[PDB]
Amino acid sequence: ATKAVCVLKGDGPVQGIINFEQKESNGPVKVWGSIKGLTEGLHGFHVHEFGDNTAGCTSAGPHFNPLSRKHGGPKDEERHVGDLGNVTADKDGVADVSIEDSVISLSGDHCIIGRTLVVHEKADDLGKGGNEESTKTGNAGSRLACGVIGIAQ
Amino acid sequence: ATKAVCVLKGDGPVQGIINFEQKESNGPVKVWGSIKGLTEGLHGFHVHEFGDNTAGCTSAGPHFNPLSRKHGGPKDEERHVGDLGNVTADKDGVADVSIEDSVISLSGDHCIIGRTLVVHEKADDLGKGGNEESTKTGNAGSRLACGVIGIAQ
Ligand SMILES: [Cu+2]
Ligand SMILES: [Cu+2]
Ligand SMILES: [Zn+2]
Ligand SMILES: [Zn+2]
Repeated sequence: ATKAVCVLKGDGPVQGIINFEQKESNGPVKVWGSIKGLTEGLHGFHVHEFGDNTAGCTSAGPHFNPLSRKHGGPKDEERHVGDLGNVTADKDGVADVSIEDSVISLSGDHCIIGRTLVVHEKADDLGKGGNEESTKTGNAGSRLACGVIGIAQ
Repeated sequence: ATKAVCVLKGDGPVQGIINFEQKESNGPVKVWGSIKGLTEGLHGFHVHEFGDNTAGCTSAGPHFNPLSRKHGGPKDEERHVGDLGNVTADKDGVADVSIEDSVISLSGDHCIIGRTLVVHEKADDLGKGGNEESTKTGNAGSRLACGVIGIAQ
């Protein structure tokens, strides 16, 4: 148990304290929080498996996969158990996050604690992008800020 | 087949890498690292509970302590959970390290991923040096750098 945390940052001039609150056994991770500095538009907003912030945002791994799926948006069943959404930066990029996914957990299985959350640079192609580079990531270019999903209070 | 990593970043010159290997359900745990630019001879090497690092090292609270024991000795009977003691920063303060301790297991009940490991500024005195203080936090002084234990490579 309890309320995860994650504060994103990297060579990107962007950043963000992002929160995670999840009650009843398994089931709906409530994620809300904010992230500044960035360039308006959509941004991919994933989970990367390895919580190695070892050497940047390279180490995080590809998207969290338990039995290897291709990509998806949150709304599908074709999706990795790591890829949450796309997130919008409006002007002067307060990309105010709100989300309520049912796949990613906080205690058992789809264990994201000590995993990484990456907010990306290009706009998420969400599957629907008819190339293999989307099924791989969803085409969202850099890893601009990242951090380990640790444990707040 | 658990693994873990921790990039011990602080905002003094102090920049570290440190990991936890440990198997076969109740195989002890290991730490091997490279602590850096740390003041000679003896430093605090703890693991504080909430892997909240919002405000860097200080939101990580008390040592990982499920039990409500007093301060830990590297090996006391009555040791925090989170204090693993001291480390030796060979002259120029590189601290090549190694621990094998019973207590800092990461799976079947009691796992510490999603927590912080903070390396303390001064010479950590075991607690038993009776003072409800030295017993708080082993008379260690600042937290000069931290990192979150997550699943690694
Ligand atoms: Cu991604
Ligand atoms: Cu401490
Ligand atoms: Zn994906
Ligand atoms: Zn302690």
